[PDB]
Amino acid sequence: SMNPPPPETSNPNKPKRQTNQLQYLLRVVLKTLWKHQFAWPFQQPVDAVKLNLPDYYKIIKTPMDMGTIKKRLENNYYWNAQECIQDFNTMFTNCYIYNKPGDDIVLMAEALEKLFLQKINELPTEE
Ligand SMILES: C#CCCC1(CCC(=O)Nc2cccn3c(C)nnc23)NN1
Repeated sequence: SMNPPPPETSNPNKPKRQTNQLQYLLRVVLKTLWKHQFAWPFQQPVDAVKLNLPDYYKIIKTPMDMGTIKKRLENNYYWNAQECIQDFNTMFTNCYIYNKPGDDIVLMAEALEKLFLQKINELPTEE
């Protein structure tokens, strides 16, 4: 069994910003979801080998996880908040696409997504 390379967290060619909206996505959004009791399945790339999900990367072609998002935020990978919000939505979408409706992992994604939507609802004004 084989995992793909993880998503990019470092690219010196990619233009970067440090903004109050991106600061909010780290200090409020990422940290709120990261500390949650249901965070653990989403804190690193899906290990399709260890989790015995040999079809995972057959079905999921845009993998994303909060480990990757955390690295991207800490290493100022993003230009704008929209890129980071897209990474969260990709992570949730992948979970719903791959998994059987009603499975524990789907309920865990739903709990994290509820808090995500509450925090993004009050994304601060650009300085
Ligand atoms: C018996 C048995 C297998 C249990 C199972 C397989 C799918 C699975 O494990 N999915 C995931 C496990 C960890 C993290 N995941 C993310 C993120 N998305 N999906 C999963 N849940 N029905």
